[PDB]
Amino acid sequence: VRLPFSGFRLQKVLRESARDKIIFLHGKVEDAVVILEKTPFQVEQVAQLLTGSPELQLQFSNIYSTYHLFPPRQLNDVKTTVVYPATEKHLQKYLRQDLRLIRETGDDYRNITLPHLESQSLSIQWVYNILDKKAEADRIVFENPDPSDGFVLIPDLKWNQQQLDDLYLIAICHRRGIRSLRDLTPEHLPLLRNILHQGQEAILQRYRMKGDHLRVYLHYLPSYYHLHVHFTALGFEAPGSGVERAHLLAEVIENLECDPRHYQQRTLTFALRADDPLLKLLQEAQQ
Amino acid sequence: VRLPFSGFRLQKVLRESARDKIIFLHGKVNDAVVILEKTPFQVEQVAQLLTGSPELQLQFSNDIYSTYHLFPPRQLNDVKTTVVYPATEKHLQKYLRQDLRLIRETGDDYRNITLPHLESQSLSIQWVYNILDKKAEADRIVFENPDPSDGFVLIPDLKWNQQQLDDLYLIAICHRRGIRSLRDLTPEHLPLLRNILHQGQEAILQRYRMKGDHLRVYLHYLPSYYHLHVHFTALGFEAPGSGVERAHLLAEVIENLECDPRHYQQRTLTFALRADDPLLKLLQEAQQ
Ligand SMILES: *S(=O)(=O)c1ccc(COc2cccc3nc(N)nc(N)c23)cc1
Repeated sequence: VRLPFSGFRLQKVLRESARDKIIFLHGKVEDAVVILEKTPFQVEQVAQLLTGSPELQLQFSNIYSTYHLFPPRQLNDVKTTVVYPATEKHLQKYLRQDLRLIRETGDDYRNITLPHLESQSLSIQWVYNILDKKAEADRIVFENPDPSDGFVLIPDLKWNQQQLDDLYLIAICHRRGIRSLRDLTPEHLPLLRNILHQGQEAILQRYRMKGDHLRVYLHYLPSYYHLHVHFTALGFEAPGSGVERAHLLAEVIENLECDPRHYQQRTLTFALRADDPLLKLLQEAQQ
Repeated sequence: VRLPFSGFRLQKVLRESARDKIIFLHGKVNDAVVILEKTPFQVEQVAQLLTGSPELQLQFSNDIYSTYHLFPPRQLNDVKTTVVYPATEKHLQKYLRQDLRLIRETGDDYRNITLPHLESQSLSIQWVYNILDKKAEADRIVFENPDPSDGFVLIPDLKWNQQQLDDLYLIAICHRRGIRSLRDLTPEHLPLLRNILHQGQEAILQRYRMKGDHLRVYLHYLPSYYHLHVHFTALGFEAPGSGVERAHLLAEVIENLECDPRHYQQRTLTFALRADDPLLKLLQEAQQ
């Protein structure tokens, strides 16, 4: 299959991680962002390769010997995400900037964060497309169609589905208007309970993965402002599973049962890119 | 050019890292360990490939977004192959990771199951005492508040080589004895916690010229040793332990104790345990 465009002219390498074996490239085609990621190893096809005669070229020796391996097509998979046409929100996002941590009080959110957010963030159209089945229908793992307490559990774009090691699914709620953790009140408890339980039971049916192998969380300062819950394999150090962003659903539910006004009043901690205008707005508000 | 042995029989997958695109395999030969790692991308070769006609297979398409499966030529298909032959059990022990299971411990679970289990296994924290009474690692103290109750000792963690700030990792050990974990914290510990957070950070700013907003300051629930200690790490340093299933931010810990005094005695804490952990079974059995 052909790319959604014709020809690529690299403009800038937005991000280049040697540790995560990923590259984010901005190119002119019109504007387009192409993400290439080396796929994780599949135990079966590797074990099968080592039992035979592989193509190796020695780098160095010792007991420690290093080689350069050239495996056949099957092992040569690369995850290719194409964003076309890509907006200025996309080009700024993927860029590597130093991060600074900020502690947002209930008043900081009301006065600084919420008005900034309302000034606008991103199009959520792809979310709507999933929810109204205009896209990815074939990939829905489970759906509770209830307009208020309902959701859609779909594997995330970031998971190639070839192995359970990096299992990553999202529960996207059917109800519109819940931007983040900050909009949550006790009226959202039946929705959240539905996600926690029905989302895990769906993973158990589909992937035979017990709930104690799952890390179920929300992100504070999410990438998109339509409530979504992450379901990640525990052995997977999922970028974003870190304490400065992740909030366990079970704990979110429990806090809400304890303190109804919790997420509206309490101070939330998150990181922001040094170049983020919101970071300055909060910094200035705090001094 | 070839292999140091003849034939491979995979017995056990020692370690996996789907984020690092690496695999650790123990296999029987002629005992050996083969490490396979996907090689990083080369901007040039990739840019050159996208300007032409690549072999792509669509996974799906949604709005402006679309995912594919790419099969590049030989030049992009390199895999780093480290071979350890012959292999011994201590290497098999340093290279094998245990399967983890998550558990949600209620206040009552801790009181009835966790605490009695902890008390059963007589664990020595003599090395901690040695630091505190300066019998060991005196030369490493970055900062010390000597107050017997509200005081602490700030020491760089031994894994941090101190040659760069990128992986800055310090630990504060409190002078006061008897605070095993997060579960022992009450509002009486607020002056100590406030000193650890504010003094610890001020010391890091003076010593390392690292502003507080570049620091992730946390506690571990189910710590490796049961004498209260807080971690001070560089924010850009993403290395497990900073994950939500274990880390608890000191600032948040303080705020919780200001709101709910009885918080850490009553509330349900979530953490992971190694599948072979006797405590994991004890909690599982208690819960059903
Ligand atoms: S990026 O290219 O890394 C990138 C951009 C946007 C998003 C938001 O997520 C999706 C966009 C479109 C479809 C989609 N479908 C599923 N199943 N899951 C997600 N997460 C997305 C992600 C990555």
